[PDB]
Amino acid sequence: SGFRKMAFPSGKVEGCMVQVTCGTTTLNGLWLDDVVYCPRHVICTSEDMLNPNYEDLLIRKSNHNFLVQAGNVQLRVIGHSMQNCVLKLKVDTANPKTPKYKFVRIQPGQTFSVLACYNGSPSGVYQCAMRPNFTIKGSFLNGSCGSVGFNIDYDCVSFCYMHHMELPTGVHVGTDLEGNFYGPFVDRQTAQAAGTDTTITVNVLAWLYAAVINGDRWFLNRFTTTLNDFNLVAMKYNYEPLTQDHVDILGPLSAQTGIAVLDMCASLKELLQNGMNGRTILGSALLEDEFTPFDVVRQCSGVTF
Amino acid sequence: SGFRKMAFPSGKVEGCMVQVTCGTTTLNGLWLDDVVYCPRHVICTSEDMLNPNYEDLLIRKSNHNFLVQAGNVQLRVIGHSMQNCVLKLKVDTANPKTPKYKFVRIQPGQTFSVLACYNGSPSGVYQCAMRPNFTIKGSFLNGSCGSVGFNIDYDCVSFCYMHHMELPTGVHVGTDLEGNFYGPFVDRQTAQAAGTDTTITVNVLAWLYAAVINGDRWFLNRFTTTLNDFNLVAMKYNYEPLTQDHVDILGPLSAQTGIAVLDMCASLKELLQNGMNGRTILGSALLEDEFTPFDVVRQCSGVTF
Ligand SMILES: Cn1cc(-c2cc(-c3cc(Cl)c(F)c(OCc4ccccc4Cl)c3)c(=O)n(-c3cccnc3)c2)c(=O)[nH]c1=O
Ligand SMILES: Cn1cc(-c2cc(-c3cc(Cl)c(F)c(OCc4ccccc4Cl)c3)c(=O)n(-c3cccnc3)c2)c(=O)[nH]c1=O
Ligand SMILES: [Cl-]
Ligand SMILES: [Cl-]
Repeated sequence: SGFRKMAFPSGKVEGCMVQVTCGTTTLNGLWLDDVVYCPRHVICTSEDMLNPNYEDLLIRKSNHNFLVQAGNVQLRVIGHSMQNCVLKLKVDTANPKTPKYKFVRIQPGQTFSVLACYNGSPSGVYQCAMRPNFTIKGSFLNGSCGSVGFNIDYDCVSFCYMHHMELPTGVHVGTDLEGNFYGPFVDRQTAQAAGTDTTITVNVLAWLYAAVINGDRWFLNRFTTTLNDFNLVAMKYNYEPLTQDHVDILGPLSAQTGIAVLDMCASLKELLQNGMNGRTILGSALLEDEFTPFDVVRQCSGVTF
Repeated sequence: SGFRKMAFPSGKVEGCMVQVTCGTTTLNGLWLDDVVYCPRHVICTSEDMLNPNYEDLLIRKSNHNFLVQAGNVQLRVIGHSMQNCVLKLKVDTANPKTPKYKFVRIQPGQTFSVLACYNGSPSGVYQCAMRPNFTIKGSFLNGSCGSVGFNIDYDCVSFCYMHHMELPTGVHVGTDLEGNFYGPFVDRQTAQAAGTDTTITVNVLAWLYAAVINGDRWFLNRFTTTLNDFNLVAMKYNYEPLTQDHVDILGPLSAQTGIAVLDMCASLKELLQNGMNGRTILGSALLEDEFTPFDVVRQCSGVTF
């Protein structure tokens, strides 16, 4: 028992982290096979970041201007190209520590682990979620650019996130590993505000099922509801609408606990309407939405990697 | 910016995890140099666990009764001994993946990362704290025994915890790597209740400093207090007493924010006396006590390993 915000074991990603230096800039890269991936703004000076023309800036860079260090091992760069907002540096050595891997673009609401790094060196690991406004609420300081987010399934690392910028509000934005930003953000120091940060309803429901499995039952009431009625309430409290697809993804948790999904929605509706009256659920005084249904089953069943 | 419950990168410990099997039992072991460490209750049957005499049970076990598997690599056990509540299996091969390491016994209030494992395979990593009653609030299922807790300083792993049992209340108890239980617990299936779970005051103060550094300032008031007066309030709310030593450990956070420690105590006193009025601090609706002063500085400064 117990329920914790749990990250995947990070070792398979630690072995891929390198330092990339261009001119005066140093940030993190991801070394997989014979390619190193990093944010393309590694080629910018402070003044370039205000209105960079990346193709023009790249004209003035050659393979030997990119320095890649892994430990003290210095890697030899034999080619470079820009793919959307990431740079791909071809090196002459395949990373011997490369895990089975793939690149995936995740949907809002999905969670992943972040390995925060500085100077190619891992600092810590934590869990977060793609917010509905395509930001993440991470923990990142200067020098953290190029840190990656990932999921692990058995022995396969699914890289889904590369860190690029912190917005003036303190939330974090980045790309998939094909270099396409999540959401409407662009890698320029220019005004960019995030949209509404709504709550991920299916994840809250999954966490309420985790609570029940763990013995926190006080919020279970004896009401039910309908999808349309619940969604009227979701809208009022800036919750994402619940769909039939979401109901189906919660099926396994419903089967394990015997609590119909719409019954749990009725309990959530009462919690939204009356608050928690100084009580707690799984040690939290608010409703948590960064556990997916799959997170809850994995943690509550013991799945390993 | 941002502030997250952050675990150390786990890779250095992943490379040490093995499966230990005795008879019908299988749990996790820690392979460092040519020794494997695991809970001594690996030799018990279900009936033995009610009142085991471990020395007597060990009389009937030989090296070849202990099976140690690392991947599919089967290790050859060339000796065994019991040290307090752990078994030490001497194997004929040094772990090539052994990190720099040491064994430490931590004090209540200190935090560490847990690598939860099942069948010698890592499942996830999360942060927790030695509670004042010498329990931890982990996330552990059957098969998790022998999972370890640790801190990492530069390149040195400091192992502080080995998981042994879940109490009927659902909290978790274990040993240091010398096999001595934290707190009064014993490895027998017999009535054992934990003491009061008080709140770690110095850690709450550290987290309030983290909040200030991150821009959550609403709880700062214009009062101060004294150590003795604050502690009167700490006692009423089942907080641990604050000492001068604690005040000194918070000095660096005080220096960075300009907020005298006793001023922050005054803000905490008002929070304890009036609650948070539906507000949040660093995304939490309660006061968090599983960040140490050192956790806050490391996370807010970018220290790597
Ligand atoms: C040279 N250099 C630079 C960085 C680096 C760059 C950035 C960064 C990069 C680009 Cl292209 C930007 F358009 C940018 O505008 C952010 C912004 C957007 C909209 C309105 C205002 C603003 Cl200000 C920021 C960054 O946000 N961070 C960072 C800091 C704190 C936490 N997370 C990320 C770090 C680095 O890590 N290493 C290194 O060597
Ligand atoms: C054969 N076997 C056994 C275990 C295993 C053993 C235990 C376990 C071991 C011993 Cl010596 C106990 F005295 C014990 O009494 C707990 C208790 C104390 C006081 C009052 C009532 C009770 Cl019930 C429990 C366990 O607590 N857990 C566990 C389960 C869930 C979460 N965390 C830990 C697991 C294992 O992991 N693998 C494996 O093969
Ligand atoms: Cl947690
Ligand atoms: Cl967190």
